[PDB]
Amino acid sequence: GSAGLQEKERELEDLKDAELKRLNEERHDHDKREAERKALEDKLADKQEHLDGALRY
Repeated sequence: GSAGLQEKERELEDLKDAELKRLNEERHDHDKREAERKALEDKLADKQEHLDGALRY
C-alpha cells in the first residue's frame, strides 16, 4: 500500500477525529433522556391497548 495505492488517505484520520468530537458532545444522549422523561409522564397514555375501537362509537 503505497503511492496512493490504498483507497485510504490522510482525510481518513480527519474523519475519525470528527467522530470523536461528536461522541464528546453526547448530543444524542440528551435526546434519549428527554424520551425517558416523556415515558414517565405517560401523557399520551397510549400504552393501554384493547379490542379494536369497536367499543368506541
